[PDB]
Amino acid sequence: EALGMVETKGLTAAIEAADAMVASANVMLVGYEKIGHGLVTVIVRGDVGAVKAATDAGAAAARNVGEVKAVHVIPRPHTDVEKILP
Amino acid sequence: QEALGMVETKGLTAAIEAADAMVASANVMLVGYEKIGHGLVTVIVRGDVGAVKAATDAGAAAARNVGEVKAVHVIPRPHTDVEKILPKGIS
Amino acid sequence: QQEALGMVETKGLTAAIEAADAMVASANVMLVGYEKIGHGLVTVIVRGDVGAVKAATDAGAAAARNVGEVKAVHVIPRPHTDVEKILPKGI
Amino acid sequence: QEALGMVETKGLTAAIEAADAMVASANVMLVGYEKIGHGLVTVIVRGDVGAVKAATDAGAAAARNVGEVKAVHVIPRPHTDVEKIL
Amino acid sequence: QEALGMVETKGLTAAIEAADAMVASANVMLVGYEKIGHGLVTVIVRGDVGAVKAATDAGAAAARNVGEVKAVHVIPRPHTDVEKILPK
Amino acid sequence: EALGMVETKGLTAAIEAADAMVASANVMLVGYEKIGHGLVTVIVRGDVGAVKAATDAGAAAARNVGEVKAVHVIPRPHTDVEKILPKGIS
Ligand SMILES: [K+]
Repeated sequence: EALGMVETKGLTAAIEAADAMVASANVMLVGYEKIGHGLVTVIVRGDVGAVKAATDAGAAAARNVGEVKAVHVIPRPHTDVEKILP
Repeated sequence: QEALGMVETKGLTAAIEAADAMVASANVMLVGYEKIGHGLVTVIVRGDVGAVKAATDAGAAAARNVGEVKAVHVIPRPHTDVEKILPKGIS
Repeated sequence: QQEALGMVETKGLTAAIEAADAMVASANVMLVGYEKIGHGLVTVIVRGDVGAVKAATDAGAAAARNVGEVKAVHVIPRPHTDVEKILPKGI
Repeated sequence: QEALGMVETKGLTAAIEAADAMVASANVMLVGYEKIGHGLVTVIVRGDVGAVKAATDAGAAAARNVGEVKAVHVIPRPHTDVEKIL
Repeated sequence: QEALGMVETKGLTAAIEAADAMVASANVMLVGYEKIGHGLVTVIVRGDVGAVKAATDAGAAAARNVGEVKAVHVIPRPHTDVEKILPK
Repeated sequence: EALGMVETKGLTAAIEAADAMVASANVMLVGYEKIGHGLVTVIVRGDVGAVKAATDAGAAAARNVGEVKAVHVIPRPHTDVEKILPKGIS
């Protein structure tokens, strides 16, 4: 499964990002992470294509509410990565 | 399936003012506050969409007289469960 | 005889402690507690009759300003039941 | 009852130096440290008004050679609600 | 000889990309991530010095295409207790 | 026992300081403390001579990785080191 991230400045934009992403059935919300400086990351998993479309939609929705700081898809995460994940 | 309303401010004082106006202005329940650093605080309420829209408008308007409002937003119908789309530890 | 919440928000803890002590000096106001949101921002919260809370928060802000930086000062008149209900969990 | 003294520094290293200088005289009690972010750390002591005045003078004097002093303050007669934030 | 490798970013997405690139590019183990606030995130790996050097270079390069890298560093370490210096 | 401190902007510089500190002298790592603004304080303990040598080395090493904000040695803490240290570091 692929990993998708949308990172915003502001939690309100992050929640909007999350809601837009989980709107399609084959995308799973992994969780939120806060790292300070107002930066909040929403993490999802699913088929690569679904995650690409999802993160694009999440960034698109979020940018109307607040600031998008990063948008990224990892099609094939290496397995150790699952330890830093929520 | 209940709507979510959010007001995000710089500073806690403006957030508490938002919260007070939000729950005073409509039939909404205060979900909680979240702090995300850089002095930013998000106030979250839930209820029927009409109440949440009215509450959030009220919250944003009141807060601006107290501090800086950074974001204002309503999600009328969350796709996932309301407890699912929210960050842990808020309620 | 309607209750109010009064807030003084400072950058720096010493100024907040000074605000709290100055506010509770009048036998008419109760200290609810302090809240931290990071970035050096500290909010001191009191409750009591509205008039008392206005005078208290004025006095608290004035005292705090001689010690450090005040970022916000605000009074919220509140409903009879559940006056502290809008407050963040942990104060 | 007892006086309250505070030395607030930018940096933990300076607060610890402040703390060590304050507890050097025997009738001064270290209440503790508080962190509020932005690098700000407050050292809080208690004792007789005079001991606390001399203690906070000394703590600030020591701290300022290590980092920046942001606040130095004595409350000779704290109202007894204040013991809640401490 | 054992070594600790670190990539420190402003932003989490860049850190996750660094972590993934590091364990993909060399024979290193992900120890974990640390947050210190202010948006600063440190990803830490472990392995032999050569591998860690390759991993952190690759991790830093990948992270820079996603967000901001603040520091990249390799610490060669003693035989025993290599992780002892790490935060809890 | 003496206390040594190196305070940096960034965790990477702090961990580098910690490594140089323990490698350069007979000092024990007490822990790390984060105080906001990206600031991290690394604290060690040992005899004054070791702590002095360690903190100098730690500061020098950290400066190659990031910015050092404070470097300080307390040869003789008045109260035992456990009393002046913040709760949660050790
Ligand atoms: K699009």
